[PDB]
Amino acid sequence: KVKVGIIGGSGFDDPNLFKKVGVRQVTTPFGKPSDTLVEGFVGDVACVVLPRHGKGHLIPPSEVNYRANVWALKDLGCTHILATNACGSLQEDLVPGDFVVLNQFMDKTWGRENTFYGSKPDSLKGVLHMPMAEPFCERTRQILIQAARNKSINVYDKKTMDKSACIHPCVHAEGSAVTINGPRFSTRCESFIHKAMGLDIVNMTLVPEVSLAREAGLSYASIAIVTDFDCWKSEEEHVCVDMVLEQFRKSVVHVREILLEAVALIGAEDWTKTIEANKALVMSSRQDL
Amino acid sequence: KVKVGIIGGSGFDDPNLFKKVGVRQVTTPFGKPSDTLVEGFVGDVACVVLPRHGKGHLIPPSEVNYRANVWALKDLGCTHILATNACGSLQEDLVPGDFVVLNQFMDKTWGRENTFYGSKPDSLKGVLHMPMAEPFCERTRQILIQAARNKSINVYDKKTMDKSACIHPCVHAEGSAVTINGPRFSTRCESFIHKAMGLDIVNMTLVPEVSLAREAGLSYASIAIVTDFDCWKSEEEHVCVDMVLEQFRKSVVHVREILLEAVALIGAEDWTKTIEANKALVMSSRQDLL
Amino acid sequence: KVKVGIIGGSGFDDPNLFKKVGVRQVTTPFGKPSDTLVEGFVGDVACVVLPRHGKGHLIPPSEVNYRANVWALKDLGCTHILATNACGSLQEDLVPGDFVVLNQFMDKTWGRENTFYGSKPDSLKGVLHMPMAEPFCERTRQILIQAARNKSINVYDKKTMDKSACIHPCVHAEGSAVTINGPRFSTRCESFIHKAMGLDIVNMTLVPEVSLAREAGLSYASIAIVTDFDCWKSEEEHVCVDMVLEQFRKSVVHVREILLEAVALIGAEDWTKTIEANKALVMSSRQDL
Ligand SMILES: Nc1ncnc2[nH]cnc12
Ligand SMILES: Nc1ncnc2[nH]cnc12
Ligand SMILES: Nc1ncnc2[nH]cnc12
Repeated sequence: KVKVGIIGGSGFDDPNLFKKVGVRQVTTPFGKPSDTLVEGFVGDVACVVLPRHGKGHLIPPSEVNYRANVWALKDLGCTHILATNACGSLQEDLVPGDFVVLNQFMDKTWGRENTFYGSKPDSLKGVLHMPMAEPFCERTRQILIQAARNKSINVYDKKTMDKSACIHPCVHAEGSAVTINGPRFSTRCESFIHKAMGLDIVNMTLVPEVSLAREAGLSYASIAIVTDFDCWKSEEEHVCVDMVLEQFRKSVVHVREILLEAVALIGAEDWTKTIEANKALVMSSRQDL
Repeated sequence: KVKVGIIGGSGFDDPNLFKKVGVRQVTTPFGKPSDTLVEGFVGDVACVVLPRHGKGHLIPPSEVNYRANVWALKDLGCTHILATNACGSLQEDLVPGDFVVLNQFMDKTWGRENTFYGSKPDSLKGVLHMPMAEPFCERTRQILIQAARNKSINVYDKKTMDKSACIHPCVHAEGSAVTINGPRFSTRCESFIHKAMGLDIVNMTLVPEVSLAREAGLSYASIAIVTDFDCWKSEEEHVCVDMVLEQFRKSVVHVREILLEAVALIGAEDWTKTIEANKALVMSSRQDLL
Repeated sequence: KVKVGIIGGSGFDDPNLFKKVGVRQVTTPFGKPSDTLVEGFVGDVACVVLPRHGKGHLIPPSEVNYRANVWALKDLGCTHILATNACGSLQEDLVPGDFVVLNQFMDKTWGRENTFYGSKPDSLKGVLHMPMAEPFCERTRQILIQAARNKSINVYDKKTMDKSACIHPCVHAEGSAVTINGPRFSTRCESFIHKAMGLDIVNMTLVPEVSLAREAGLSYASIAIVTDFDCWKSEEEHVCVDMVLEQFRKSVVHVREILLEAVALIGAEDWTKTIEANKALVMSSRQDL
């Protein structure tokens, strides 16, 4: 029994992926979600849509209640979460218009509530140390990639394909993301430092959303939308809000295609053991037990 | 017309740049500034002076209300902000006594209020994503450098001069700064890591002051005072409070000379377009309005 | 007169080093310590034991009241603190079972109270900028190392020895630690990034414990217990709670042996000048004065 939650970020404040059947305003032990949750179906698969920054985009990346958002989806019966993340490219072969199915990240966030467990009154009791070597649900990752293939969107795998075979616009089959706290964009100094470390893209919204999803025993995968080259290139042109929004509008049609096709693909498989494994991993990470 | 705000940090708790014409204690949407603001004139140019840590230096770098300080300067009508920052050198050619007109930074601060905008009652409403590729006002940067030339202080530009032209004490025409949260100084491990990343100096007070200045639509430039070699050199001697204060007292006369001349140079030019551009950049970065 | 406090972390919530002669529950100007402080003797040397995470390990690394723990030990009259820290290795020469007498660290923590001094009501008045070039008490470090020698445990000093002399299990005479906030473990991306920076181990509990100890004028030394290779090696296996606890159980007998000998060796020497130097360093770091 699968149900897919969808979290839309920058340039995707109103995903609008289906005819809305119902609307839930929920509360969690960790506070209220960013907005009301919109429910509907993709085929026979139940689906929930939630704007990360609220309908009017009034909530900045660092102030988003990631716990409430993830836990609200969990309470509504979601087994999977597909998320969108606008980003800047730190590499030549990743160009505006491309998408990246992330498989790795580096965390530079702070001051965000990043765990459901702890000793404070507003947390679940216990100490939870989750393994995060491969922080995403690999099965869900491959579904996003396969969804791109089915909708005739180019896929580039750096490990099996030459760079001359990278056909833009394309969905990159892997990549690492540095997550900064924001709300400001990076300096040129920080950009080149991130490049030197071999990172692929830079964003503000991936962490702790990906971490909390695993804590919730949910299968999570991110589709990163490349909207710019950050600021490591020429003055014409470095990243700004207008640039991010402009490119995202150009790419949003392919984003909806991939997501809708992904939800259908997830509902076409059995996830019994994977869900078992997701829950068992959480229990085995409790050190207080 | 222009009005230049001046913020003094470590070793500069009492700038004393002029005779006070007025004295102001203001409230701000983000709290109280570090201390009373001092109003006056440098020649015919209006100025406002504000110590970053208070006159008694009781407020540590991580607890300074950068929001209130910058916003207070904005409300009083400041168009520019000149700021001083004590720092340790991570490079051979930057030695104690030198100064750096920074052009870049890397942020390693945390737990500081770094933006005026958000969804909390403690902030203005909206979501602001400012560009920070070149985080300083370039025109104001060049004025600091020119001010040093006018006061017969050596100026070293690594991009146009050979290393032989690096004569100390000198003002470096460019440089990057890593801003650590403090209050402790860095370990040797951290020092060499910052050094390997290619950073020029390390400080505790630059960020988020520079970021907030741009958010407020102000032209901001920093002059960093190199007081030590951090701790990547010999045990005699590694950075400590006494070392920092000792060098800063030796360097404070050149600092005041540069600032006063810079204020005069600012008042000699027209800034209508730059100020317009600064303000328009704010509104164009409001994603909630877009 | 010396008094050695011992802070036990992961895999060492119950050090059990001596017969309980007394117990203190205290309230400190910065709040309550993690647990009751147990008092006794190692030979003729006064000793105090305090579990960093509480007896039931209910307090996560980021929520530990390091200020209260250190200050409570200071108020009992402790002159020294010996601490244990579970960690993952980032380098080939450091394998599970090895111990490391740390001499350096890189801080990547956030949201932790890392100083006793400030302008907030819950802090001591003043501005304290402590030198931290070599953050540990060197005399106390050498005692930990000598304690290992006394117990016929291999000691590997990479500065005076060859790579062929690195015989496992061994106590490394030096090492650098990156301290992450947790509670999650690192991603492979982060693991390789830390590795490329030349760091030896990764942990969650060293900072700000070491920093506050120096602020309090106490001699502090950490012995790190390598329980895994983090996640930069083979998929079978990467770090998890079960792996950490399993290896620590295999090492705990030797950890206790070293600590007991260390406490005795401390009490056998005169620390009058060192103690004065510890106090003087704090006073010289007050910028407000
Ligand atoms: N360059 C960038 N940095 C951070 N977040 C972004 N979102 C889109 N582009 C971005
Ligand atoms: N080495 C240093 N690190 C941080 N802040 C400083 N201020 C002066 N010297 C410094
Ligand atoms: N790999 C690891 N990372 C962080 N803390 C740890 N404690 C034990 N192993 C660890």
